[PDB]
Amino acid sequence: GVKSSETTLTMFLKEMQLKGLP
Repeated sequence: GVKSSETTLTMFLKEMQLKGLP
């Protein structure tokens, strides 16, 4: 995206992925 549609995306996925990796 263009940060305004990519940064927040990576931020939300970061949490979900961290809480759904094991």
